[PDB]
Amino acid sequence: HMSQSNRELVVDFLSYKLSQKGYSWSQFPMAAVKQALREAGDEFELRARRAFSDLTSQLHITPGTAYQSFEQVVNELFRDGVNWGRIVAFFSFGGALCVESVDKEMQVLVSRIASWMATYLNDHLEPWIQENGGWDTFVDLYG
Repeated sequence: HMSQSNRELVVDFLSYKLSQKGYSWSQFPMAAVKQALREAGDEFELRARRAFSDLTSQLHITPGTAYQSFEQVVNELFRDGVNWGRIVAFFSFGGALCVESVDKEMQVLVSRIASWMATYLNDHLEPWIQENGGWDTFVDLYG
C-alpha cells in the first residue's frame, strides 16, 4: 500500500531526526526516498533554520491535544497548496515537534505525532504527490 509506505517514511524520518539530535527513537525504491528525505530535511534545517515558532506556539502540544488541532496548524504550511519544499518542511516540523515533546517531558507524544503525520500525509499530501509523479519525482529532484 501507498499508505503503509507513507507510514514508513514518517517513522524513518522521525527515527533519523531523534537519533541525530541525541534522543531515543525507541517508541518505534524506498531506501532512496528515505535517504533523499533525510538529506532534504537536513539541508532545509541548516539553510532556513526555521524554529516554526509560530506553529509550535499555536499548537502548544500537550498529551491532551487532538489530531484536529495538529491538522489545523499544519494546514498553515499548505495555505498556497502542496509542493515538495512544503512537504520537506512538514517532515522537519514533525521532527521538531517530537524533539520539543521530549524536551517538555511529554515523551508519550512522539508515537502520537508519528500517527498524526502519517494520517495527514496520506490524507492531504498523497493526492498531490501522486498527481506529480509520486515519490520517484521527489528522488529526481532531490538526488
